[PDB]
Amino acid sequence: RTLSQLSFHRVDQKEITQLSHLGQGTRTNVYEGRLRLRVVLKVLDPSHHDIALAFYETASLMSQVSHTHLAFVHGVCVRGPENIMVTEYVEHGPLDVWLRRERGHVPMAWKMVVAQQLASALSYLENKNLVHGNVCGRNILLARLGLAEGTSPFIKLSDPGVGLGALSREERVERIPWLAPECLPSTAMDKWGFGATLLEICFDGEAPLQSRSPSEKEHFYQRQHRLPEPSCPQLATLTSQCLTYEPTQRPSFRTILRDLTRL
Ligand SMILES: CO[C@@]1(c2cccc(-c3cn(C)c4cnc(NC(N)=O)cc34)n2)CCOC1
Repeated sequence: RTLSQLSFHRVDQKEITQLSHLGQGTRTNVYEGRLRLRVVLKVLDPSHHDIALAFYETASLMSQVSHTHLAFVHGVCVRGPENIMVTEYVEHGPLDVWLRRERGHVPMAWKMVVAQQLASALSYLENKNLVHGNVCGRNILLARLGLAEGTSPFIKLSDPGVGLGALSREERVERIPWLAPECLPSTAMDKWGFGATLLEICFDGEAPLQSRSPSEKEHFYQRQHRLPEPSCPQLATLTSQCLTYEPTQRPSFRTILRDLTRL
């Protein structure tokens, strides 16, 4: 343990202060903190080496990319038996939580801005041949709200947490319909994730299949059922192209981004 062949900044525990609990991610508890910067501390549960390795791989890869719409990763701290990823605090938190609270008065124009910013971030990851693997409204963080007159939203995509490759079948099923179908048993999976996230954003933060059970979610992919049409009709062609069960038929993010700018 503590791989020694990945590149990430090692944060000393004397440099971080842990403040309030914010929520949970997959096998993590996340806390507001300070880095002597306003940060978020993502404390991994006591885990087997394989899970910790997938956590450190995310930290290393997200430490070496840069983009206007990607949240910073500052490093990893080992505080006793706890691996803690130190990441950027994004002022207004997860998009899906805010959208549900503000449901009914978030205009379509606002959602198209967000879609375009997200597509831009994924276009960059595609060009670098890097998989995110956890594109969803929860992992879209709002840096600027953009509802007030003369303003516009600004989002940052959070890190994917513990790498998808290390997660259990039951955790993968919990991620339906954001999870690409081929992942239930490549950067193409993030096209599906993006498409599902557009449905979520259009539905003001309510994802399709939310009221279903794990077994029913798994059934949905098993029988290759069709996901719903978005409530922004101008996105219906785009979402249908991304939410295709065959991965090679999904369009590239260069095409997605171009199409969004014309919509
Ligand atoms: C987005 O999923 C996580 C999560 C869950 C619930 C709340 C927040 C969350 C609430 N607030 C106010 C934040 C401010 N900044 C960030 N920053 C970064 N880099 O995620 C996250 C949050 N995060 C779970 C896995 O990781 C974070």
